[PDB]
Amino acid sequence: MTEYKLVVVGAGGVGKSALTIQLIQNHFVDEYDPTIEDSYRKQVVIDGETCLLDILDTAGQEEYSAMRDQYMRTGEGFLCVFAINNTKSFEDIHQYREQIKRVKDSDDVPMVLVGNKCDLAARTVESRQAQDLARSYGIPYIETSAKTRQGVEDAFYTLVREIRQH
Amino acid sequence: MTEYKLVVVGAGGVGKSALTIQLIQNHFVDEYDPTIEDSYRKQVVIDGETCLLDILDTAGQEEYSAMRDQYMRTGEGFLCVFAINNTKSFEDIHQYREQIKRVKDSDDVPMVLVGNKCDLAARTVESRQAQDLARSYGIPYIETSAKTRQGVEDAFYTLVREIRQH
Ligand SMILES: Nc1nc2c(ncn2[C@@H]2O[C@H](COP(=O)(O)OP(=O)(O)NP(=O)(O)O)[C@@H](O)[C@H]2O)c(=O)[nH]1
Ligand SMILES: Nc1nc2c(ncn2[C@@H]2O[C@H](COP(=O)(O)OP(=O)(O)NP(=O)(O)O)[C@@H](O)[C@H]2O)c(=O)[nH]1
Ligand SMILES: [Mg+2]
Ligand SMILES: [Mg+2]
Repeated sequence: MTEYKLVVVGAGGVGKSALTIQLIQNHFVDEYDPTIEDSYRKQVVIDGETCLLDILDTAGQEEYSAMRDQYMRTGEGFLCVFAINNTKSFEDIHQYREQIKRVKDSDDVPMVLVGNKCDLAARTVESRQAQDLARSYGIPYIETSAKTRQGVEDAFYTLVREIRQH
Repeated sequence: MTEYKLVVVGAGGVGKSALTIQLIQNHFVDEYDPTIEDSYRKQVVIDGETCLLDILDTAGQEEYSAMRDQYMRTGEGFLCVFAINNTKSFEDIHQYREQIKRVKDSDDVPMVLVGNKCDLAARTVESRQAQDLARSYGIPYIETSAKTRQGVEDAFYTLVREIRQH
């Protein structure tokens, strides 16, 4: 069957693991548990197509650095995740974007910009500024909450549809 | 606030009204009630943007004909709906597509192809053939059921994101 190799990237603590576990296992994890590298494989049906989601959940820390090159080369699409209450994670998106473009030798890679933790009232990144950034990259912007499950299937399925139209 | 002028088109009986009422009023209508023309206006928040959805629900019958030109000219994005158990509704998509391109003087209009009634086991249009058609148009393909609410928010919100990136 068709397999889609998705990679979730972004700064430490933005909720990359919580979004992936909400999608795969249907629950919100709320504890401190830094990722090294986890993969999840799940057979699903998306718009009637039977497929397998092979998802790589990555570390937010640069002990990795050029160690990111390997997984970026094999990833077909990327969720670029920041937290709406963390301005530094939003500014860090530019560095993941440029690294992915450089390892894949391409200016248009299937990618979705995801603003997570949208359940929080202490917002520091306005949706309008993230939407402007996404518009300049030519990619979709989706807001999510791994805590309420808002936007979670939407972010992953929009990324599968982006790979489909590449 | 930002307003998005969406138009739902497709052959008679494919579920254009049932998809729109599931989104606006949260229930599945199951009765015979042919549309002449209905509009629905709803303030919503999509990816943190406060906006108003102005949705026009149209007639599946050609007593309309060139009477479609007016609403197609004012629509910013279109959901093109067929039913997965009705082959003629699928083939009719080409005629709505070409009319919209002709009235808007454009080869790329914000549009989503929606295969509705995906809860039914008596399928006559394979997802793969609809996905191929959507790929040739350069637009997203989404399967929906107004009966279970699967895919309903996804189809309308993907169309708002398509207007956003035009
Ligand atoms: N309120 C709220 N908290 C969230 C959300 N997503 C994640 N969190 C919380 O934020 C913390 C970090 O989440 P985690 O998934 O571990 O982040 P990560 O990006 O995977 N971290 P790392 O890069 O080190 O692997 C946890 O306490 C988690 O519960 C969300 O949508 N809402
Ligand atoms: N099982 C199933 N039936 C559906 C679905 N959507 C619509 N229907 C049914 O199909 C019939 C027609 O739906 P309706 O919304 O009136 O279609 P329409 O496209 O709006 N017709 P018209 O163009 O004449 O205005 C109704 O009996 C409705 O309940 C669906 O997803 N699943
Ligand atoms: Mg993690
Ligand atoms: Mg109707």
